[PDB]
Amino acid sequence: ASFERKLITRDALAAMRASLPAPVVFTNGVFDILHRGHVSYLADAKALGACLIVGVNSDASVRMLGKGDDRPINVQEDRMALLAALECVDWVVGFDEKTPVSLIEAVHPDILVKGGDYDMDALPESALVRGWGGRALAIPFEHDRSTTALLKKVRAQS
Amino acid sequence: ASFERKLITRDALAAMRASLPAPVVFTNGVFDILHRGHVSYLADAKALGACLIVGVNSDASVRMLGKGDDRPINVQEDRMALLAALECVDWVVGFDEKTPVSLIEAVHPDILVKGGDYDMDALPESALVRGWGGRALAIPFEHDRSTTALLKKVRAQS
Repeated sequence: ASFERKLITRDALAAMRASLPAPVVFTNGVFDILHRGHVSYLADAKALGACLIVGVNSDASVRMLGKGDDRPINVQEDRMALLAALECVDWVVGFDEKTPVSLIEAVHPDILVKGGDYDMDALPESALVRGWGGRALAIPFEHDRSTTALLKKVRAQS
Repeated sequence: ASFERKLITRDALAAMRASLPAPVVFTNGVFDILHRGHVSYLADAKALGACLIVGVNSDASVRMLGKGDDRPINVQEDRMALLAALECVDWVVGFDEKTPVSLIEAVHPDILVKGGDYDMDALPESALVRGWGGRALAIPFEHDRSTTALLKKVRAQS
């Protein structure tokens, strides 16, 4: 229950914003079932900055899109709790709207990241963040990294 | 990528054992699809000691027991990576034998913990761990309903 210290409300995160370590990194998603691409990317996003905030679609909100799952099999509190259990995540915030734009406006990240192959120029939130001089970028889900090759290289040795 | 520092082989962990913070806590499982009960359980296991090590059954190992489904949805390295990403987990080791008995022999944990109401006296590793002055105990673990589980597996497959 200790990782639950990361679950926070938009209002509380807004009050705390000024005291967060720069650069503040933001990402959002449904995160219905965590897989390795999710955590690999959650870790790299953390590595870009000093602080990582994850926005999580409410159950109603998730119902707003036809892209992914209309109805997530895990309730928003459970999806958020899993994220909070992660070493690389600092803060987990839910949002109800269909897009994370007003959440992002409130949070004011220095860096916005998306996991997957997504044209960042087609995203409203990219424009929002770049609008005040921040950065927006897509981090691929599974890519061959130097840190991976190395650590496992280490594994064979045994 | 940083989290992968936790994936290690039995031999290297055994050599490193003496310098780990005592008491060393051990638990093992398949951990196919993580849910909130898993992470709640792993945090409670961590709170029992100063260091947490997770034994992860190999695909092959999973084929030999009647727990859950005969086959897993995620390969061993993905299941181990998911666990290693958890804040509360310190070391993730994969074993190939039917049970974790030999691994526990090599690791020498000071505390063996299982989730659920399980007669610990019926486990060989309990006697083993108690035999060298360690502890073995069960702590409550919340399982997800079979339906949700079946829906989860399906989702994974998709």
